Amino acid sequence: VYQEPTDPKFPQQWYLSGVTQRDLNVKAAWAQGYTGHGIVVSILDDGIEKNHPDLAGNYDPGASFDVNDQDPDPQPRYTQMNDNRHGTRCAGEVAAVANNGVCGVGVAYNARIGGVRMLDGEVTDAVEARSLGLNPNHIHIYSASWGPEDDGKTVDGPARLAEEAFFRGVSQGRGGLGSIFVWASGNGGREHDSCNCDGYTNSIYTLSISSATQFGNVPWYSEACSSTLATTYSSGNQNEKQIVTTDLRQKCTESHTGTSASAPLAAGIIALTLEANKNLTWRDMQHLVVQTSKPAHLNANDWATNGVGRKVSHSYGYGLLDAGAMVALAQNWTTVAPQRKCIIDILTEPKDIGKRLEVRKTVTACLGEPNHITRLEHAQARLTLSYNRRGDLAIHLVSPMGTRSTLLAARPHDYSADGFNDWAFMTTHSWDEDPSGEWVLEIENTSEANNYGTLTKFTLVLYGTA
Ligand SMILES: [Ca+2]
Ligand SMILES: [Ca+2]
Ligand SMILES: [Ca+2]
Ligand code: NA
Repeated sequence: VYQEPTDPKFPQQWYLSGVTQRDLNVKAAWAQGYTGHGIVVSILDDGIEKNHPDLAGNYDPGASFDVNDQDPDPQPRYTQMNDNRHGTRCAGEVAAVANNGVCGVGVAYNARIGGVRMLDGEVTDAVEARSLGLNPNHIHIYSASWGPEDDGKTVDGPARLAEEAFFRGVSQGRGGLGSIFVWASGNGGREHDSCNCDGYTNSIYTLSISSATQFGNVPWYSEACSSTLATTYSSGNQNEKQIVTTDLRQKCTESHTGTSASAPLAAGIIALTLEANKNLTWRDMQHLVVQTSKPAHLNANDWATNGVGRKVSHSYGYGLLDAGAMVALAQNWTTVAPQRKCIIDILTEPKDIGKRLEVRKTVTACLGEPNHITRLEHAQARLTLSYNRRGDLAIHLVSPMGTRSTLLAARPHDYSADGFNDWAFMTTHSWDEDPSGEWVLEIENTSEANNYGTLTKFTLVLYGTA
Protein backbone atom coordinates (compact mmCIF):
# COMPACT_ATOMS: atom_id res chain seq x y z
CA VAL A 1 0.00 0.00 0.00
CA TYR A 2 3.00 2.34 0.58
CA GLN A 3 3.92 4.84 -2.17
CA GLU A 4 7.64 5.51 -2.67
CA PRO A 5 9.20 8.95 -3.45
CA THR A 6 8.52 10.73 -6.75
CA ASP A 7 11.54 13.05 -6.45
CA PRO A 8 13.40 13.44 -9.75
CA LYS A 9 16.65 12.04 -8.37
CA PHE A 10 15.28 9.23 -6.20
CA PRO A 11 15.93 6.64 -8.94
CA GLN A 12 19.64 7.51 -8.72
CA GLN A 13 19.72 6.95 -4.97
CA TRP A 14 20.73 3.33 -5.55
CA TYR A 15 21.86 2.93 -1.92
CA LEU A 16 18.36 3.59 -0.58
CA SER A 17 16.48 1.16 -2.78
CA GLY A 18 17.63 -0.95 -5.71
CA VAL A 19 16.69 -3.83 -7.97
CA THR A 20 19.89 -5.68 -7.09
CA GLN A 21 19.37 -6.54 -3.41
CA ARG A 22 22.55 -4.44 -2.84
CA ASP A 23 21.20 -1.48 -0.83
CA LEU A 24 20.54 -0.27 2.74
CA ASN A 25 16.97 -1.63 2.69
CA VAL A 26 15.50 1.76 3.56
CA LYS A 27 12.31 1.43 1.54
CA ALA A 28 11.41 -1.61 3.69
CA ALA A 29 11.52 0.70 6.72
CA TRP A 30 9.42 3.37 5.02
CA ALA A 31 6.92 0.65 4.09
CA GLN A 32 6.74 -0.37 7.77
CA GLY A 33 5.71 3.24 8.37
CA TYR A 34 8.94 4.85 9.59
CA THR A 35 10.20 8.09 8.06
CA GLY A 36 11.82 9.82 11.04
CA HIS A 37 8.76 11.76 12.10
CA GLY A 38 9.35 13.38 15.48
CA ILE A 39 13.11 12.76 15.53
CA VAL A 40 15.67 15.56 15.59
CA VAL A 41 19.09 15.24 13.96
CA SER A 42 21.88 17.77 13.96
CA ILE A 43 24.77 17.92 11.48
CA LEU A 44 27.92 19.25 13.22
CA ASP A 45 29.83 20.58 10.24
CA ASP A 46 30.61 23.71 8.20
CA GLY A 47 27.04 24.98 8.22
CA ILE A 48 23.68 24.17 6.67
CA GLU A 49 21.87 26.03 3.87
CA LYS A 50 18.59 26.22 5.79
CA ASN A 51 16.82 27.87 2.87
CA HIS A 52 17.71 25.06 0.46
CA PRO A 53 14.50 23.99 -1.33
CA ASP A 54 15.05 20.36 -0.30
CA LEU A 55 15.86 21.24 3.34
CA ALA A 56 13.68 24.22 4.32
CA GLY A 57 10.64 22.07 4.94
CA ASN A 58 12.44 20.01 7.58
CA TYR A 59 14.83 22.67 8.92
CA ASP A 60 14.81 23.04 12.71
CA PRO A 61 16.36 26.18 14.30
CA GLY A 62 16.31 24.48 17.68
CA ALA A 63 18.76 21.89 16.39
CA SER A 64 21.03 24.55 14.96
CA PHE A 65 23.60 27.12 15.95
CA ASP A 66 26.67 28.95 14.64
CA VAL A 67 29.54 28.27 17.03
CA ASN A 68 32.15 29.75 14.67
CA ASP A 69 30.59 33.25 14.70
CA GLN A 70 28.55 32.88 17.90
CA ASP A 71 25.03 33.41 16.59
CA PRO A 72 22.05 31.12 16.08
CA ASP A 73 22.14 31.18 12.26
CA PRO A 74 24.11 28.21 10.76
CA GLN A 75 23.98 29.55 7.18
CA PRO A 76 27.18 28.58 5.30
CA ARG A 77 29.78 31.21 4.37
CA TYR A 78 29.74 31.54 0.58
CA THR A 79 33.02 31.52 -1.34
CA GLN A 80 33.97 31.11 -5.02
CA MET A 81 35.42 27.67 -4.28
CA ASN A 82 32.27 26.63 -2.39
CA ASP A 83 34.36 25.45 0.56
CA ASN A 84 31.39 25.31 2.91
CA ARG A 85 29.09 22.99 0.95
CA HIS A 86 30.03 19.92 3.00
CA GLY A 87 27.50 20.24 5.81
CA THR A 88 24.66 20.91 3.41
CA ARG A 89 25.52 17.76 1.48
CA CYS A 90 25.50 15.70 4.67
CA ALA A 91 22.21 17.26 5.82
CA GLY A 92 20.39 16.22 2.65
CA GLU A 93 21.38 12.56 3.04
CA VAL A 94 19.59 12.55 6.34
CA ALA A 95 16.47 14.57 5.76
CA ALA A 96 16.04 15.98 2.25
CA VAL A 97 12.31 16.62 1.67
CA ALA A 98 10.37 13.92 -0.15
CA ASN A 99 7.85 14.19 -3.00
CA ASN A 100 8.52 17.83 -3.71
CA GLY A 101 9.90 17.57 -7.23
CA VAL A 102 13.34 18.59 -5.99
CA CYS A 103 16.55 16.53 -6.08
CA GLY A 104 16.21 13.28 -4.09
CA VAL A 105 15.10 12.29 -0.57
CA GLY A 106 16.70 11.83 2.80
CA VAL A 107 16.77 8.48 4.59
CA ALA A 108 14.53 10.04 7.26
CA TYR A 109 12.62 12.48 5.07
CA ASN A 110 10.17 13.43 7.82
CA ALA A 111 12.77 14.09 10.50
CA ARG A 112 13.65 17.57 11.66
CA ILE A 113 17.13 18.57 10.56
CA GLY A 114 19.48 21.11 12.09
CA GLY A 115 23.05 22.20 11.64
CA VAL A 116 25.84 23.47 13.85
CA ARG A 117 28.31 25.62 11.96
CA MET A 118 31.56 24.71 13.71
CA LEU A 119 34.18 23.64 11.15
CA ASP A 120 34.48 27.01 9.41
CA GLY A 121 36.96 28.61 11.77
CA GLU A 122 39.36 27.57 14.52
CA VAL A 123 38.08 24.21 15.79
CA THR A 124 38.94 24.21 19.49
CA ASP A 125 37.96 21.92 22.35
CA ALA A 126 35.41 24.55 23.43
CA VAL A 127 33.99 24.72 19.93
CA GLU A 128 33.60 20.95 19.85
CA ALA A 129 32.09 20.74 23.33
CA ARG A 130 29.50 23.43 22.60
CA SER A 131 28.53 21.60 19.41
CA LEU A 132 28.33 18.10 20.89
CA GLY A 133 26.42 19.47 23.85
CA LEU A 134 23.97 21.62 21.93
CA ASN A 135 20.40 21.21 23.20
CA PRO A 136 20.83 17.61 24.47
CA ASN A 137 17.14 17.41 25.37
CA HIS A 138 15.86 18.53 21.99
CA ILE A 139 18.36 16.93 19.57
CA HIS A 140 18.32 13.14 19.46
CA ILE A 141 21.14 12.36 17.06
CA TYR A 142 24.38 14.17 16.27
CA SER A 143 26.20 13.38 13.04
CA ALA A 144 29.88 14.20 12.63
CA SER A 145 31.68 13.84 9.31
CA TRP A 146 34.99 15.30 10.50
CA GLY A 147 37.88 14.54 12.81
CA PRO A 148 41.67 14.71 13.27
CA GLU A 149 43.74 14.88 10.08
CA ASP A 150 44.15 11.47 8.42
CA ASP A 151 47.88 11.71 7.78
CA GLY A 152 48.49 8.21 9.08
CA LYS A 153 51.04 9.42 11.61
CA THR A 154 49.11 11.20 14.32
CA VAL A 155 47.25 9.97 17.39
CA ASP A 156 44.58 12.46 18.42
CA GLY A 157 41.17 12.64 20.03
CA PRO A 158 38.77 14.86 22.02
CA ALA A 159 40.25 17.19 24.63
CA ARG A 160 38.59 17.48 28.07
CA LEU A 161 35.53 19.60 27.36
CA ALA A 162 34.63 17.48 24.35
CA GLU A 163 35.05 14.32 26.42
CA GLU A 164 32.83 15.82 29.10
CA ALA A 165 30.29 16.69 26.43
CA PHE A 166 30.26 13.09 25.20
CA PHE A 167 29.84 11.81 28.75
CA ARG A 168 27.09 14.28 29.69
CA GLY A 169 25.48 13.37 26.39
CA VAL A 170 25.16 9.62 26.85
CA SER A 171 24.32 10.07 30.54
CA GLN A 172 21.83 12.92 30.46
CA GLY A 173 20.95 13.53 26.83
CA ARG A 174 17.49 12.58 25.56
CA GLY A 175 16.00 12.57 29.04
CA GLY A 176 18.59 10.12 30.34
CA LEU A 177 18.39 7.71 27.39
CA GLY A 178 21.60 9.21 26.00
CA SER A 179 22.52 11.33 22.95
CA ILE A 180 23.31 9.24 19.84
CA PHE A 181 26.69 10.27 18.37
CA VAL A 182 27.33 9.03 14.81
CA TRP A 183 30.88 9.35 13.44
CA ALA A 184 32.59 8.96 10.05
CA SER A 185 35.52 6.52 10.54
CA GLY A 186 37.95 8.47 8.34
CA ASN A 187 39.49 9.04 4.90
CA GLY A 188 43.07 7.96 5.61
CA GLY A 189 43.06 4.74 3.60
CA ARG A 190 45.73 5.93 1.17
CA GLU A 191 48.03 6.95 4.06
CA HIS A 192 47.39 3.61 5.79
CA ASP A 193 45.74 5.43 8.68
CA SER A 194 44.04 3.47 11.49
CA CYS A 195 40.74 4.59 12.97
CA ASN A 196 41.82 3.35 16.40
CA CYS A 197 44.31 6.25 16.43
CA ASP A 198 41.30 8.58 16.36
CA GLY A 199 39.75 9.19 19.78
CA TYR A 200 36.36 10.22 18.38
CA THR A 201 35.79 7.06 16.37
CA ASN A 202 37.54 4.88 18.97
CA SER A 203 35.20 6.11 21.72
CA ILE A 204 32.49 3.77 23.01
CA TYR A 205 30.09 6.74 23.03
CA THR A 206 30.13 7.06 19.23
CA LEU A 207 28.89 4.70 16.52
CA SER A 208 31.80 4.75 14.11
CA ILE A 209 30.67 4.07 10.54
CA SER A 210 32.78 2.92 7.58
CA SER A 211 32.14 2.83 3.83
CA ALA A 212 31.54 0.32 1.04
CA THR A 213 31.62 0.99 -2.70
CA GLN A 214 28.66 0.22 -4.93
CA PHE A 215 30.19 -3.10 -6.04
CA GLY A 216 30.77 -4.08 -2.42
CA ASN A 217 34.45 -3.29 -2.05
CA VAL A 218 36.58 -1.50 0.54
CA PRO A 219 37.02 2.06 -0.84
CA TRP A 220 40.52 3.44 -1.37
CA TYR A 221 39.97 6.01 1.40
CA SER A 222 38.77 3.49 3.98
CA GLU A 223 40.54 3.10 7.34
CA ALA A 224 40.49 -0.28 9.07
CA CYS A 225 40.35 -0.78 12.85
CA SER A 226 38.51 -2.77 15.51
CA SER A 227 36.51 0.19 16.87
CA THR A 228 34.31 0.51 13.79
CA LEU A 229 30.76 -0.73 14.36
CA ALA A 230 29.07 -0.92 10.95
CA THR A 231 29.04 0.28 7.35
CA THR A 232 26.93 2.26 4.87
CA TYR A 233 27.51 2.77 1.15
CA SER A 234 29.54 5.63 -0.28
CA SER A 235 31.76 6.32 -3.32
CA GLY A 236 34.37 4.14 -5.03
CA ASN A 237 35.90 4.10 -8.52
CA GLN A 238 34.60 6.02 -11.52
CA ASN A 239 32.44 3.13 -12.73
CA GLU A 240 30.63 3.12 -9.38
CA LYS A 241 27.89 5.56 -8.49
CA GLN A 242 28.11 8.06 -5.67
CA ILE A 243 25.85 9.85 -3.20
CA VAL A 244 22.98 12.08 -4.36
CA THR A 245 22.10 14.95 -2.06
CA THR A 246 21.47 18.68 -1.57
CA ASP A 247 24.33 21.02 -2.53
CA LEU A 248 25.28 24.62 -1.74
CA ARG A 249 23.55 27.42 -3.65
CA GLN A 250 20.32 25.42 -3.75
CA LYS A 251 21.69 22.82 -6.12
CA CYS A 252 21.59 19.05 -6.28
CA THR A 253 24.74 16.95 -6.54
CA GLU A 254 25.29 13.31 -7.50
CA SER A 255 28.89 13.29 -6.40
CA HIS A 256 29.01 13.49 -2.60
CA THR A 257 31.86 11.13 -1.63
CA GLY A 258 34.09 9.46 0.94
CA THR A 259 33.70 8.68 4.59
CA SER A 260 31.71 11.94 4.90
CA ALA A 261 28.75 10.41 3.12
CA SER A 262 28.47 7.27 5.23
CA ALA A 263 27.80 8.67 8.68
CA PRO A 264 24.78 10.76 7.61
CA LEU A 265 23.11 7.70 6.08
CA ALA A 266 23.68 5.86 9.34
CA ALA A 267 22.28 8.83 11.24
CA GLY A 268 19.17 8.70 9.10
CA ILE A 269 18.65 4.98 9.60
CA ILE A 270 19.06 5.48 13.33
CA ALA A 271 16.44 8.24 13.14
CA LEU A 272 13.97 5.77 11.63
CA THR A 273 14.87 3.33 14.38
CA LEU A 274 14.16 5.85 17.15
CA GLU A 275 10.76 6.59 15.64
CA ALA A 276 10.06 2.86 15.82
CA ASN A 277 11.11 2.91 19.50
CA LYS A 278 11.73 6.25 21.23
CA ASN A 279 12.80 4.53 24.46
CA LEU A 280 15.98 2.98 23.05
CA THR A 281 19.07 3.99 25.04
CA TRP A 282 22.38 4.89 23.41
CA ARG A 283 23.54 1.33 24.26
CA ASP A 284 20.34 -0.27 22.93
CA MET A 285 21.03 1.43 19.62
CA GLN A 286 24.51 -0.08 19.37
CA HIS A 287 23.05 -3.52 20.17
CA LEU A 288 20.52 -3.19 17.35
CA VAL A 289 23.28 -2.32 14.87
CA VAL A 290 25.46 -5.26 15.89
CA GLN A 291 22.53 -7.64 15.61
CA THR A 292 21.00 -6.46 12.34
CA SER A 293 23.98 -5.48 10.21
CA LYS A 294 24.65 -7.67 7.19
CA PRO A 295 28.09 -8.77 5.98
CA ALA A 296 26.75 -10.54 2.87
CA HIS A 297 27.78 -8.95 -0.43
CA LEU A 298 30.66 -7.00 1.13
CA ASN A 299 34.11 -8.17 0.05
CA ALA A 300 36.94 -8.15 2.56
CA ASN A 301 40.13 -10.08 3.18
CA ASP A 302 39.52 -10.33 6.92
CA TRP A 303 35.96 -11.54 7.55
CA ALA A 304 36.13 -13.69 10.69
CA THR A 305 33.51 -15.33 12.90
CA ASN A 306 33.62 -14.23 16.53
CA GLY A 307 32.73 -16.11 19.68
CA VAL A 308 28.99 -15.78 19.11
CA GLY A 309 28.86 -16.66 15.43
CA ARG A 310 28.80 -13.18 13.94
CA LYS A 311 31.05 -12.17 11.06
CA VAL A 312 33.25 -9.12 11.61
CA SER A 313 35.79 -7.21 9.53
CA HIS A 314 38.09 -4.35 10.50
CA SER A 315 36.97 -2.61 7.32
CA TYR A 316 33.26 -2.94 7.95
CA GLY A 317 32.56 -3.77 11.56
CA TYR A 318 29.47 -6.00 11.51
CA GLY A 319 28.64 -5.09 7.95
CA LEU A 320 26.07 -3.07 6.05
CA LEU A 321 23.28 -1.38 7.99
CA ASP A 322 19.82 -2.80 7.29
CA ALA A 323 17.08 -0.21 7.92
CA GLY A 324 14.17 -2.61 7.56
CA ALA A 325 15.76 -5.01 10.05
CA MET A 326 16.67 -2.15 12.41
CA VAL A 327 13.12 -0.81 12.67
CA ALA A 328 11.67 -4.31 12.94
CA LEU A 329 13.92 -5.36 15.83
CA ALA A 330 13.49 -1.99 17.54
CA GLN A 331 9.77 -2.61 18.10
CA ASN A 332 10.21 -5.74 20.20
CA TRP A 333 13.43 -4.59 21.89
CA THR A 334 13.74 -4.89 25.66
CA THR A 335 16.04 -2.21 27.10
CA VAL A 336 19.37 -3.72 28.11
CA ALA A 337 20.46 -4.02 31.72
CA PRO A 338 22.55 -1.28 33.39
CA GLN A 339 26.06 -0.94 32.02
CA ARG A 340 28.77 -2.59 34.15
CA LYS A 341 32.48 -1.79 33.97
CA CYS A 342 35.21 -4.23 34.98
CA ILE A 343 38.77 -2.90 35.23
CA ILE A 344 41.66 -5.38 35.13
CA ASP A 345 45.23 -4.09 35.36
CA ILE A 346 47.36 -6.83 33.76
CA LEU A 347 51.10 -6.04 34.17
CA THR A 348 53.10 -6.80 37.32
CA GLU A 349 56.25 -5.41 35.71
CA PRO A 350 57.40 -3.58 32.56
CA LYS A 351 57.77 -5.83 29.52
CA ASP A 352 60.41 -5.42 26.85
CA ILE A 353 58.91 -5.46 23.36
CA GLY A 354 61.79 -6.34 21.09
CA LYS A 355 60.71 -8.23 17.99
CA ARG A 356 57.55 -9.62 19.50
CA LEU A 357 55.82 -9.60 22.86
CA GLU A 358 52.95 -11.75 24.00
CA VAL A 359 51.10 -11.15 27.25
CA ARG A 360 48.62 -13.73 28.55
CA LYS A 361 46.20 -13.34 31.40
CA THR A 362 43.26 -15.36 32.64
CA VAL A 363 40.54 -13.12 34.03
CA THR A 364 37.32 -13.72 35.92
CA ALA A 365 35.66 -10.57 34.62
CA CYS A 366 34.81 -9.41 38.14
CA LEU A 367 33.08 -12.64 39.11
CA GLY A 368 31.36 -12.33 42.46
CA GLU A 369 31.28 -8.52 42.28
CA PRO A 370 28.56 -5.98 41.28
CA ASN A 371 30.35 -5.38 37.97
CA HIS A 372 30.62 -9.06 36.98
CA ILE A 373 30.30 -9.30 33.19
CA THR A 374 29.14 -12.36 31.28
CA ARG A 375 27.96 -10.54 28.20
CA LEU A 376 30.52 -8.13 26.74
CA GLU A 377 29.84 -4.91 24.87
CA HIS A 378 32.90 -2.73 24.20
CA ALA A 379 36.38 -3.69 25.40
CA GLN A 380 39.41 -1.43 25.69
CA ALA A 381 43.07 -2.29 26.03
CA ARG A 382 44.59 0.82 27.61
CA LEU A 383 48.27 0.75 26.74
CA THR A 384 51.27 2.81 27.75
CA LEU A 385 54.50 2.00 25.96
CA SER A 386 57.66 3.47 24.50
CA TYR A 387 59.04 2.60 21.06
CA ASN A 388 61.50 4.14 18.62
CA ARG A 389 59.30 3.90 15.51
CA ARG A 390 55.58 3.75 16.35
CA GLY A 391 54.29 2.90 12.88
CA ASP A 392 56.24 -0.35 12.75
CA LEU A 393 54.07 -1.80 15.50
CA ALA A 394 51.04 -4.02 15.03
CA ILE A 395 48.95 -4.87 18.09
CA HIS A 396 46.38 -7.60 18.46
CA LEU A 397 44.06 -8.63 21.25
CA VAL A 398 42.56 -12.13 21.40
CA SER A 399 39.47 -12.82 23.50
CA PRO A 400 39.02 -16.01 25.53
CA MET A 401 36.59 -17.16 22.84
CA GLY A 402 39.25 -16.80 20.16
CA THR A 403 38.23 -13.51 18.56
CA ARG A 404 41.27 -11.69 17.28
CA SER A 405 40.92 -7.90 17.25
CA THR A 406 43.70 -5.93 15.61
CA LEU A 407 44.01 -2.85 17.81
CA LEU A 408 46.69 -1.35 15.60
CA ALA A 409 47.97 -2.22 12.15
CA ALA A 410 51.32 -0.97 10.86
CA ARG A 411 51.32 2.70 9.84
CA PRO A 412 54.34 3.23 7.55
CA HIS A 413 54.18 7.03 7.77
CA ASP A 414 54.20 7.01 11.59
CA TYR A 415 57.83 7.64 12.55
CA SER A 416 56.92 8.98 15.99
CA ALA A 417 59.13 8.11 18.94
CA ASP A 418 56.50 9.15 21.49
CA GLY A 419 54.80 5.76 21.77
CA PHE A 420 51.36 5.54 23.40
CA ASN A 421 50.41 7.21 26.66
CA ASP A 422 47.48 5.36 28.24
CA TRP A 423 45.79 5.12 24.84
CA ALA A 424 42.50 3.19 24.97
CA PHE A 425 42.38 0.95 21.89
CA MET A 426 38.78 -0.22 21.57
CA THR A 427 37.19 -3.21 19.86
CA THR A 428 33.57 -4.07 19.14
CA HIS A 429 34.42 -7.50 17.75
CA SER A 430 33.76 -9.49 20.92
CA TRP A 431 30.33 -7.99 21.49
CA ASP A 432 28.10 -10.47 23.41
CA GLU A 433 30.96 -12.89 24.12
CA ASP A 434 31.65 -14.12 27.64
CA PRO A 435 34.85 -12.26 28.59
CA SER A 436 36.07 -14.63 31.32
CA GLY A 437 39.06 -16.76 30.49
CA GLU A 438 42.43 -16.09 28.92
CA TRP A 439 43.03 -12.89 26.94
CA VAL A 440 46.18 -12.48 24.86
CA LEU A 441 47.84 -9.23 23.83
CA GLU A 442 50.30 -9.44 20.95
CA ILE A 443 52.72 -6.68 20.00
CA GLU A 444 55.00 -7.18 17.04
CA ASN A 445 57.61 -5.27 15.11
CA THR A 446 56.36 -5.59 11.53
CA SER A 447 59.62 -4.19 10.17
CA GLU A 448 63.03 -5.80 9.69
CA ALA A 449 64.62 -2.88 11.54
CA ASN A 450 66.07 -3.45 14.99
CA ASN A 451 63.45 -1.49 16.93
CA TYR A 452 63.23 -1.26 20.70
CA GLY A 453 60.72 -0.29 23.35
CA THR A 454 58.92 -1.18 26.56
CA LEU A 455 55.30 -1.85 27.46
CA THR A 456 54.76 -0.32 30.90
CA LYS A 457 50.99 -0.61 31.25
CA PHE A 458 48.18 -2.79 29.98
CA THR A 459 44.78 -2.30 31.54
CA LEU A 460 41.89 -4.35 30.19
CA VAL A 461 38.56 -2.56 30.52
CA LEU A 462 35.37 -4.51 29.95
CA TYR A 463 31.91 -2.97 29.56
CA GLY A 464 28.78 -5.10 29.56
CA THR A 465 26.06 -6.90 31.48
CA ALA A 466 25.21 -10.11 33.32
CA1 LIG B 1 25.91 32.86 11.44
CA1 LIG C 1 13.26 16.15 -2.57
CA1 LIG D 1 42.03 8.61 10.59
NA1 NA E 1 33.11 4.65 18.51
